[PDB]
Amino acid sequence: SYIEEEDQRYWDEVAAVKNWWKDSRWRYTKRPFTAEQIVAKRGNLKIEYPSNVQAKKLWGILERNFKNKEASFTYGCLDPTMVTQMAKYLDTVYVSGWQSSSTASSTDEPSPDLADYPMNTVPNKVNHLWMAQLFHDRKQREERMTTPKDQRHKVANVDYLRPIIADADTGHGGLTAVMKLTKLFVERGAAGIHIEDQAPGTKGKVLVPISEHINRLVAIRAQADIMGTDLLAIARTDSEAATLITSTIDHRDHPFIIGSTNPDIQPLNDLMVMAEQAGKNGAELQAIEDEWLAKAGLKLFNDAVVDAINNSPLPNKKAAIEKYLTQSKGKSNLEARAIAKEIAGTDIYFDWEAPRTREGYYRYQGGTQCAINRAVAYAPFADLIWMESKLPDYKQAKEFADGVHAVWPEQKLAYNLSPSFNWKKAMPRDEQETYIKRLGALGYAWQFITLAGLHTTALISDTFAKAYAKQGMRAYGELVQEPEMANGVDVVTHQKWSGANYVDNMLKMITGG
Amino acid sequence: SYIEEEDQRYWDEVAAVKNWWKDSRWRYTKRPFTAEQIVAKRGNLKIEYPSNVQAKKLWGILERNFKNKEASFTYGCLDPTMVTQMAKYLDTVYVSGWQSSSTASSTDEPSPDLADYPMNTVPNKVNHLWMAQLFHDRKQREERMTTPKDQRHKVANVDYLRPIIADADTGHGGLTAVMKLTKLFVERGAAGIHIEDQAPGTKGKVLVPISEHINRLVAIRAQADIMGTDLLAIARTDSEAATLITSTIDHRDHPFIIGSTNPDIQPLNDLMVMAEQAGKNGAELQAIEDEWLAKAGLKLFNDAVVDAINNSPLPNKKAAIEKYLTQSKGKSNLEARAIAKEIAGTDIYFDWEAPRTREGYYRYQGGTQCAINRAVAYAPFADLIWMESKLPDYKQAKEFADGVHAVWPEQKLAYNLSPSFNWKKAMPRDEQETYIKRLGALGYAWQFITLAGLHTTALISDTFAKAYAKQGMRAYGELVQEPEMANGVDVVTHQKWSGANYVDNMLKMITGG
Amino acid sequence: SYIEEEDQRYWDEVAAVKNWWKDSRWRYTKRPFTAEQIVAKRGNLKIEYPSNVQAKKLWGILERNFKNKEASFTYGCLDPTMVTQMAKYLDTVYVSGWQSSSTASSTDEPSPDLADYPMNTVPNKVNHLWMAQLFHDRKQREERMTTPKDQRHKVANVDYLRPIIADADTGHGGLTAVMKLTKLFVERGAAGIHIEDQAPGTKGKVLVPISEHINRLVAIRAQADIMGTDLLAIARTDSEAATLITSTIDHRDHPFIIGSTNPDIQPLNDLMVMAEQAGKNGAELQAIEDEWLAKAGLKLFNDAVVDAINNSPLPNKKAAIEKYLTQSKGKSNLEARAIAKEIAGTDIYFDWEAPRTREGYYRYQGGTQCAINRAVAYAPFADLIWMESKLPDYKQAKEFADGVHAVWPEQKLAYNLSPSFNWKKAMPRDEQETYIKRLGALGYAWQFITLAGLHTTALISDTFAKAYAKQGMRAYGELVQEPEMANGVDVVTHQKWSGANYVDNMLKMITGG
Repeated sequence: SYIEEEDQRYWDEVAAVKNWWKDSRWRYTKRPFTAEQIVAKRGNLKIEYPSNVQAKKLWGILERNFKNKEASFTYGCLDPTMVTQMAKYLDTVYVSGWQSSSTASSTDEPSPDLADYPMNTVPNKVNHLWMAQLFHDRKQREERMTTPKDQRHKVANVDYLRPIIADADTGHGGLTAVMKLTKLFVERGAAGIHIEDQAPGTKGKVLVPISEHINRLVAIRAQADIMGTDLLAIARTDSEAATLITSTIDHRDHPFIIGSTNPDIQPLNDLMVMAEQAGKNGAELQAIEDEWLAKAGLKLFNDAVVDAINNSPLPNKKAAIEKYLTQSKGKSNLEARAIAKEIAGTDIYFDWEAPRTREGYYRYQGGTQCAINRAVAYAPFADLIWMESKLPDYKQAKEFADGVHAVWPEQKLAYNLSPSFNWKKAMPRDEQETYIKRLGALGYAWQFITLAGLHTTALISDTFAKAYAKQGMRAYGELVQEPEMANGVDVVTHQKWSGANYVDNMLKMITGG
Repeated sequence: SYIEEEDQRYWDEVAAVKNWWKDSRWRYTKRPFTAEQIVAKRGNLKIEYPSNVQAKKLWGILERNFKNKEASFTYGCLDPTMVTQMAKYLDTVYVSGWQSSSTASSTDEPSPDLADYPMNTVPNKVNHLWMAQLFHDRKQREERMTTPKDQRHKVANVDYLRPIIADADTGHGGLTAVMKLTKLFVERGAAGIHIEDQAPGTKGKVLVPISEHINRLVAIRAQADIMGTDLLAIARTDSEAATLITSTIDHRDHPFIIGSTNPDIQPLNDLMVMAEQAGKNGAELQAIEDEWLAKAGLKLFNDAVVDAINNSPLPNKKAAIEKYLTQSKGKSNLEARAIAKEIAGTDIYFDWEAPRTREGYYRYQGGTQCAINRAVAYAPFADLIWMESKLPDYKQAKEFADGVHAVWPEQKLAYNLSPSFNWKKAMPRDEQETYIKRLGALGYAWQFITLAGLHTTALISDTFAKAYAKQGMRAYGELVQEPEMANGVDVVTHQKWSGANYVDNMLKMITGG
Repeated sequence: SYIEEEDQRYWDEVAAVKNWWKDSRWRYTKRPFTAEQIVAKRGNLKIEYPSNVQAKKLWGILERNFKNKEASFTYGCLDPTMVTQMAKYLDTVYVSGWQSSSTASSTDEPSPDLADYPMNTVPNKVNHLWMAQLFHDRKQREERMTTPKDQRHKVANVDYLRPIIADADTGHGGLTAVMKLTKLFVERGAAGIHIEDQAPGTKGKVLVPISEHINRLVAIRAQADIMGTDLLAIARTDSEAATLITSTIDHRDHPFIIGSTNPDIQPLNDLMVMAEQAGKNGAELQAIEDEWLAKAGLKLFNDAVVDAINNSPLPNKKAAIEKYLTQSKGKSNLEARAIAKEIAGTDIYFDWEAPRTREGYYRYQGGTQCAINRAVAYAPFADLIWMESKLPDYKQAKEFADGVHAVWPEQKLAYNLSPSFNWKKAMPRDEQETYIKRLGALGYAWQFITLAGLHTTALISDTFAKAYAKQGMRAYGELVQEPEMANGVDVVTHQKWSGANYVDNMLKMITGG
């Protein structure tokens, strides 16, 4: 009988996933799998994750911004003391892998920004702040509740539960790794996570095929789905600086890979290789590489093929170029290669493997075009898109926005505010106070200053410890105290803030009796 | 043959512990056990802990101060970014259990200052900073070494390896727990640790017998000894605020326990107890306790016994009191009780159990006298002594210093600088800049501002996030940037500081070839 | 408006705790606090813990046993491979602190049975198995679901979700520590936890006042209540072997503390103390202690007072003794002391402090009487009671059962099966096969063989590694293989069991498309 009992259950569990899938949340999400399959990877005990609740907040806050064409910003929170003041003012909290690389490795061994730290490192950072959020919410709700309704109106009401967003890196591995990383993240109170299109352990960026990454975002959703959570996926793309790619394999990456056009020169490897056999220090090598590249004349086929026309006694160029250009939109290389000849008449030479690196990587042409190119593909399996940008440039930002909005006019985008750019000496005050407001009107719903915490911190510690070493207790008072009091910092009141009355009344509660 | 082989080994290992025990380090340390026994708890594989090296630094720096009658200060470091700037200026690093209670629980569940967090919590904080110290020492030593000797003179030479001192709490348990906690601490790069005389899990302080704690310090040394490290033990004492004690048991705690002198009133328990049976909310209870205590007339025997004299038609009081006072110095209660009568003629009434608490604790009289009393006992099995002080008071500090220096003129003391006291509005600028210098001349070799990090942090985050929420990118630049640059903060240079060139050259090293 | 909004919420949250408190689960639980207070320690985000679901299973299975007067047993599971086979046959899983002390310390430093390891050690053991339970439930449910209903009837249906019970030790600290430990435990899938009446860090057992421990059980319930879970509390008691107690303080512990009756001998301390000052190695001390105790004539007042009668030319003893005996049932010592005289006529001498230990502990009289004495008190704030027993003794077990059943006829008890007793050579086969069945009829609903895993393991590894070192690959096959196959062990099929098809179909699910 269990069988008939058992199956119905499966079947009703299914009809529940799907009905869910009907949500306004999913209006833009494309699922390449079925409830039937999702529901089959599920066990007999349904666990409800509380981060889900947070995710529903984000969705909520991110969807008002777009419509209102406004943004919400934040910055990388380093610690609980921090997550604490931030809440008074900002509505999200961001967790950076750069920061955690420098202050939070589960193995406690620090490093420059590389995801050579263990997977859980960031998830763990999320738990770190999530737990304290819930904790400072109990402290406060206690305090309020043990206060005369007629007098609460005066008590604080800081919203400590501000949804968190975390750096998911590359996915820290393969398709399965990605899913584990997701679960971890959905276990420690993450409202949303983000993944890049870089190749794992390559740090001139080395990108990955479009398909592969479309595969991550999907695996990220398959999990969320099993765990039944509305997690926000966020797709970042490293094109605007990328210089390499791992495989010719993706049809859509062809217009962007650099081949060689000197059929008279050796492919690099053997040359480099030989030099390795037969001397050539380190440099020589680099030397020999620098020349070898300045000779090989590299371009993007489409360019090659165009060059070709322009040097042919062929008449009516434009008509030509166009045809080629026009006809070939979206086709494979092997293809374009065909149209080429038919058009031009000869066989343009093009070799995109003689340029490959020591590790066998391909020359790739990064850039806004590259960015929007992937972005647009990513767009269906992602909540927001982020074209990580080297410098705060409004035009680049408008193009990109604009570039993406053509295919998908309802896309939400996120932007990372330059911590390196010299904001004060590189743009007028007005241009500074509104920079975010502005991008926001382009549909940049979420923004953040990645390394803001590391800095605010570093700054203050150098200042203090310095004076301190100079004036002793005077500095504390001057630099530290008056301001604290003067500004009304929570923390000012030591113990209370720690959660003293809370514990207090607690024992009185038990001890009571 | 192994046997004869085996034994000699033991015996030579012994002669090595002892010879070590000869060190100038141990000139003031009293070992109630033998190399023979220490060396028996050791295994066949000798592990050399690198924290030992740090401890030898402290010893070194702490012993110059005393002789020079100067001090070194610090404050509670919260994180690696922090341990980083601090080093430029301060020569030690301190790790507080109050801070870690609020930002670093191995279980990630925060709390007010109680050691209800797991044992490793702080040890782990030590590893946290220790690892990064070694790391920023490699980064820097690399950089220097790959620089023309003729030009290093310009490169930085920050000493990142500044010895760490950690809050060991109570010992987080019993005698064995104490030893485990020690090992953990000696495993993660601790130069010195400190233990208090409070009872574990009682938070009006509840103290512990003098003997018990003399037992911790000893267990702390037994371990250090097995692990063969020069760890610095630091004994703190909670007398100046203590109000309870766990057992009449220690002979030396008698002069300090409060008994009752109203043979006409019930002991509290039953009364409280009954009230528990027969109604009396919560208050009543407290009420009934407040009265019961204001009636029972409590004092310290010696006082009682003195009172007694003063109300006797007995002539020649002073002669009397004195005798009693004089004769009894150091004796047990049961004893004094004897002298009493013989002297006075009656049986003074004194009951130190009718006042005991719900949990069976004894009324105890905290205070400087109490402090120096224990301190002086602790003095033989400890490196420094710390009479944790509520308020920055120079007279209290001189007495205590002075109080301890009588028995032991060569004692090193540590002092905790008040984070709560309103330094700026409570003492003249001169009185502020020298406060430490001064205590230092009393032999307060190590000083620190316990909750300095939490604050410097909190402060800065409220300030930033606030403006930020107001002026966007303008704030970063204004509050954050210019200063950073303006002041020359390490961190300013993002990546370099992360350890980028280091990793860089590393791969070039391998990849090299 | 929020205020009026805010308050109602509190008030409806309250009416929900209480209504819950109405459950058949709580029919025997006594709450010395209010929903009003519980609900005030709660935050604004309700987290539903999935262990709760497990607890509802236990309740369920434990309440059928009692009524049916049957039992369910288990033993200490060491690992996930283990939790795995156990499920095929047993219906609960137990986690021992003795085992985890020897194989699972969060700091990885092993030790004999002492809770000197960090708090989370066991909670963590629970997560360890809980996670894998859910995991082997997904693997299996997948497999079944991707199988023709007409053919599932053949597929396995092992219930991997068997409720877990964990050793909570003493509470690893004070009242707050207890609550943290509880939360941890309720976070990692614990169905029930157990706490003892020993004093933390004393390992001849050193007990704790009845009140203190009644305080733990309560704190354990206060938490469960906030976290809103039906956790099962289980009170263990160390009387039958106890030899000490920390404070005279509990009224009900009086009938059990041993005082002295030789008004002519010194209290121990000073004597021991002196000997410490003035020589007396280690032994002497022990010597001097052994004599000092054999002279001091110790008994339990009530005995003393009785002795007294029997040596009085007082006529009509029985009438006397009785009166005393009868009248005094339940009274304090100070009290009994009163009745005494009035009855007898003299002042019986009795001093229960001259016997106290070096650490100030009291002589206490362990034993079944002691056991039932506490048990009966614990009974109101606990789910099951466990009088930890040295040896499998049915009479002791019937008395105890019986002893407890008088006050509370509906009490559930747990019993720990002796791993040390020589079962095979100490009792007839019949007496062995039914031992559990039998206790079960006394109302011993849950039973377990504490160190069963450690053993089954140890056994097998010595056997294998031995032969192995002797016959190489032959042993594997002989000792290991055939049996595995011969018996049909899950694990036999390597990968499948690992969760291979599960992952497989997973990628096919994504990769699919």
